[PDB]
Amino acid sequence: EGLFSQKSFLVLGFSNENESNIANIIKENAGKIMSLLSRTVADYAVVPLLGCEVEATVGEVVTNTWLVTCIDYQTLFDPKSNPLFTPVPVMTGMTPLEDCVISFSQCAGAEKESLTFLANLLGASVQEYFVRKSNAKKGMFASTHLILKERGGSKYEAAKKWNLPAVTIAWLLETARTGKRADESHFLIENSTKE
Repeated sequence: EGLFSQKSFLVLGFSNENESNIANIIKENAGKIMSLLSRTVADYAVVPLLGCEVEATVGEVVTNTWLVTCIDYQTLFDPKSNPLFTPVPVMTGMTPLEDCVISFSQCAGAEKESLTFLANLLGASVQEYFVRKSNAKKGMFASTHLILKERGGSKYEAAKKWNLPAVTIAWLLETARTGKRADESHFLIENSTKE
């Protein structure tokens, strides 16, 4: 049976185009689309990354990043498993990362897209490749920051070699929440490992 079999959804806060596209994807995966006026509580309200008005009781408010991620991995992720699966608080109008240049490691698909969005919204330049020296010919700028999930990998090793901060995604989310550049020393990847 479909991924969203026996699950029901509100779709809220999107343009007409996006509402219908999201509804179509849900239904293609055997999900049910409910009305704000429905008899029962929807399992999920699917909303934008930054949230929107949710006037009705629902099981969990979730983002289209969650929706798309579930479908990409054919897995029904717990919304609590990733902070981008639920609305992300962003202080509007603030650009604390305007002089920062970010590369991501270990992030893919919708998560990477959403992280890229957030980084750009805060004023940062996002680079596909992580380098310490700009390359005019290739249109690449040196990164000031690496954002990643785990110790390990090529960009990880390079950030250590080049003495560049390599931080957890929480650094970026805390910067978004406050509108102020968070203290990198509170979020270093080398200090993130637990259990």
